[PDB]
Amino acid sequence: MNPPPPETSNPNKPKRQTNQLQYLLRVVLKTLWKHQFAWPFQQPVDAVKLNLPDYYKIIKTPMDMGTIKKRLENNYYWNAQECIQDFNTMFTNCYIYNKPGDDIVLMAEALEKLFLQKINELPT
Ligand SMILES: CCOc1cc(C2CCN(C)CC2)ccc1Nc1ncc2c(n1)N(Cc1ccccc1)[C@H](CC)C(=O)N2C
Repeated sequence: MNPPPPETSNPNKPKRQTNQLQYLLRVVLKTLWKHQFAWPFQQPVDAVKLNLPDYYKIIKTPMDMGTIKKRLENNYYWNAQECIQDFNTMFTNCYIYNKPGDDIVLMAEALEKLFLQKINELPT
């Protein structure tokens, strides 16, 4: 079975607007979402649909950009680092489940490089 998706909304968590969190949604998530390599990463891995019975045996910390978009837009994150960590988890999950030089790995690497170019310009 798939697990439930990660938590994305908690009314009890405190909420703040920051330049960094706005940039992570309006620039970083927007840019990666619209990339031609984004489609595998726009939603949780559906291991039932894809017939990957080992995916959630290997990947115990699932993450994806659909979840990251929800966390940003629901003010789930207090620290920009929480969001950056989730992007890193998503890329590393792909590197863990797959093998060096696989097509999906190259796609994740290209998205990670663009992520890093955008995080480079994270405002003060
Ligand atoms: C066979 C159909 O595959 C997909 C279709 C859609 C569509 C994309 C367009 N949207 C509008 C609707 C969902 C989204 C995602 C997938 N596939 C998919 N998602 C995530 C990953 C992924 N594949 N693969 C590639 C793979 C698939 C099958 C067997 C071996 C490796 C790997 C393993 C799950 C991966 O790491 N990711 C994140």
